[PDB]
Amino acid sequence: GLMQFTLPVRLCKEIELFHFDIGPFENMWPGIFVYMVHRSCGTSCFELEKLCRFIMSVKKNYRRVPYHNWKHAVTVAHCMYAILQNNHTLFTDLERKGLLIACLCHDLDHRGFSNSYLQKFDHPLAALYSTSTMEQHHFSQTVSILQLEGHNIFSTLSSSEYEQVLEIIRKAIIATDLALYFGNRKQLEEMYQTGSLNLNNQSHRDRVIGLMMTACDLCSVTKLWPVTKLTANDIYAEFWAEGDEMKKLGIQPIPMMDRDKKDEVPQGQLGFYNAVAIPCYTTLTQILPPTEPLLKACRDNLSQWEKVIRGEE
Ligand SMILES: CN(c1ncnc2nc[nH]c12)C1CCCCC1
Ligand SMILES: [Mg+2]
Ligand SMILES: [Zn+2]
Repeated sequence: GLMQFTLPVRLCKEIELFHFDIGPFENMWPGIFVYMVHRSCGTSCFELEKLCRFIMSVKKNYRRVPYHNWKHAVTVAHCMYAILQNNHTLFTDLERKGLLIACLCHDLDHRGFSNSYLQKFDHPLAALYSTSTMEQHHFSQTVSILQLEGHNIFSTLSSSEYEQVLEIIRKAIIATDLALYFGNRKQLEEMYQTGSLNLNNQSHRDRVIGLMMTACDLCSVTKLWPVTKLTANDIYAEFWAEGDEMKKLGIQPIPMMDRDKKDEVPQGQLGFYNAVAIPCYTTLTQILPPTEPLLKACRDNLSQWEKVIRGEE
């Protein structure tokens, strides 16, 4: 266990920052992830033979879609790494273990379509799981990979720590269903502003971890403007594929997903930043002050989208 992963100096420095981009080199992404586990968790949390075999099975089971791909998986895992590192003492050894794996696995086997398109398509997954359809599939896919011979990275945990970490991971993945974020955030907003929020309460921890999951999942909006903007093309590339699929079922898609209505994109971003992103990072900063840089960067990118509408860029 005397094998440490190191990064080049620039990555070594920039990886601690929230707005870090993992770069266009796929073959460095697993090392970035292992680097993060070792510093976040310990050089001993996992067996390196098992972890690497787990990481490469997870990579295999992400598809080649414009946005919900292996790059998303590692980007979301880096955001959770930054949160965990700026909030060292607030999380148990197990939560740090669990949440980084949850992040990496949270969009396993994503096809690039919303839960809504599965229902209207009448996809078998919609019949098997009536809500959080893809999120229940992602968790299912994670358990399958953990059960491959040589892949159980949790082996050294007790029976009880094992059940705890799969429960931390299952709640974590379900919480990336953005339909559940609105209620979750409203409740956290309420508990913080009445003073009832209590991190020794497991149901309160669960909601907080869920908000973090949303924050990590939406973290494309917290990067420097050029990363945010170019990630938005990949997001809209999936949205327009889905819109096209909606029209093939004989359903006019909402305008955000209609590729005839690209002109409305900057205004669509305003709504999303105001309705989703800003609220998410406001509440997360109120509960975990050291995550303020996510709010700051999200507000900057809001300002960047406003400048696009005014026609300045
Ligand atoms: C990432 N989410 C976004 N939706 C719309 N505009 C965005 N700009 C950055 N992120 C955006 C969605 C991604 C797919 C699941 C639903 C959330
Ligand atoms: Mg997802
Ligand atoms: Zn995701």
